[PDB]
Amino acid sequence: SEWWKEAVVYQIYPRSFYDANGDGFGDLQGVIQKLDYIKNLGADVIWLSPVFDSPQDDNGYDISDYKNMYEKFGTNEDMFQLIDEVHKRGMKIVMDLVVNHTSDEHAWFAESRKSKDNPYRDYYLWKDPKPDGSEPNNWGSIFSGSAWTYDEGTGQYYLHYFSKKQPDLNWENEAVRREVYDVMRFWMDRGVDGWRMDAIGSISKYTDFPDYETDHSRSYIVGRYHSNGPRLHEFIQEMNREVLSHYDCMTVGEANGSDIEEAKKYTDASRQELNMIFTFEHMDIDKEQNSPNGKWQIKPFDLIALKKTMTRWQTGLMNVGWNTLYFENHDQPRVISRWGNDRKLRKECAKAFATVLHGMKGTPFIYQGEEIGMVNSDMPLEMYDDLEIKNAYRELVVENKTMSEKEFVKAVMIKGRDHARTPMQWDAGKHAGFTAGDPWIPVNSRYQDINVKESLEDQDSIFFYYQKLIQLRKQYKIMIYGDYQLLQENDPQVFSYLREYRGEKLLVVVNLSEEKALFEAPPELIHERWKVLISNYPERADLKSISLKPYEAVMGISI
Ligand SMILES: [Ca+2]
Repeated sequence: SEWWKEAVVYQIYPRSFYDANGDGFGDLQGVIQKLDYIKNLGADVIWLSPVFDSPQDDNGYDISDYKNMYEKFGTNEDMFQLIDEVHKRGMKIVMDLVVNHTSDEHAWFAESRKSKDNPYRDYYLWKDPKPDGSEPNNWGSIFSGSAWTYDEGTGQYYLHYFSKKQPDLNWENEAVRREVYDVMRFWMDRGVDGWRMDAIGSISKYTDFPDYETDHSRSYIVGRYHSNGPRLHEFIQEMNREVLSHYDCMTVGEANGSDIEEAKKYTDASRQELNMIFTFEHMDIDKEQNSPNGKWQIKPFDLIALKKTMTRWQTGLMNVGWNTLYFENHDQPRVISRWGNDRKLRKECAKAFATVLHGMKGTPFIYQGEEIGMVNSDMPLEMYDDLEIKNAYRELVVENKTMSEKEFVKAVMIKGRDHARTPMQWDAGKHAGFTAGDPWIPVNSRYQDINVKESLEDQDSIFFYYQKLIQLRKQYKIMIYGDYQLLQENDPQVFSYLREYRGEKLLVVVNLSEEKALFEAPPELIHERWKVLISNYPERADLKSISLKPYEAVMGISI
């Protein structure tokens, strides 16, 4: 019944969504002007990536003021208008709560770093060097190198799981927890309907700061201590009591480090923590388990791995907790370029991934441009902006030489976060109609073929297929509330599953390959009668045997 169970969320990356004022940078009035597009697609919740003041070292995820906008986005007045405009359309708005860390340019850190007696000293995590001057331990940053940076003025290191310009907050300090709760109330009292909680898995530290054990492949290590800390769930339960229980809200945690048991801790309603989380396990199927090259040590797409991972999540949260459903966000490449065909079969592939995802139990998330089949960019490496890439090149290619330049370029072309961050493609005109000026990063060179304007003129578009999926969700309660059973589990091409609710069945059959495949219903389903709800090819309704063309996707309901 809860609105968030029945929602479809559209994720905006606002610097890349619409530039209303011509500076090349997407803005809050831009978002306003495109709200009717999102409403017409059908999404009823928007998640806005962070627009708070920030020096932009990590494109807004390094916050220097939680109570004001970054000037290129607009002012608080424009934010308040956006909240009001969202509400007027019967929609909800979720903001990005970034409270594992702040910018080093936040007033709190500028103060903390001055002296050991500063009142903000213990807002962050400061530790003495080892006796040889080296770092307190061997922990690494997610953006390469050490998780510790030295401050000459006070003789201590500070912790940062992310960039050196993202010092981690000290959640052991009650003053810090109180500062966070007051930020949350400020915005929720002003109409924000919930939060996406950035790196929420990291807020509790192992306060002994133990070294990782090692066998020798790397100097700095990112591992189990970087998430799922001993006080994590205590802190989120306190957040619930102090803040979330006082509002009609939605929460989604970006649960780095999460496995299915951790997800039950976050999401079981009886624990009074969060409503849902993002996991990375389905996004992690195409990296090697633990290479020094991390995410950049790529493996080919393995459908059986995807099936097994997603099924573990569907079954684990079937009757407790709640799933998020996503393949794209501002941190992930375009799924059709990563794992499918983004050329002659692009429309069929995009619709196929959409069908697998939207037929599951949980809340779907559509990332800007996914609904039109946006693709990875062919831009050269020198055009990429992401500090993750810049830092990984220097560590992996230049310094440690654990990847060649050619290997690393290839990996970036597949997984770079910037594939998600090139401007939204509105039309075929200059800069895809994203700006009249010069965009902050180039528009994908394929935009004249892939844009909203052409999609709305094509009844076979990916857009209309997404719009139909979202309508179907609203019409067929089985899509929200049904259980889940994987079918024909061993097929290396076909992802097929069944939902059941109140005597109805929903069969989802998707060929996630470029070659022909065959689905045969299991014996218990062979005498069912079906109506086809949606297909990405022209179709019929004898779903007991389906000869599947490349990327063919079908969803049928029992009648
Ligand atoms: Ca602008």
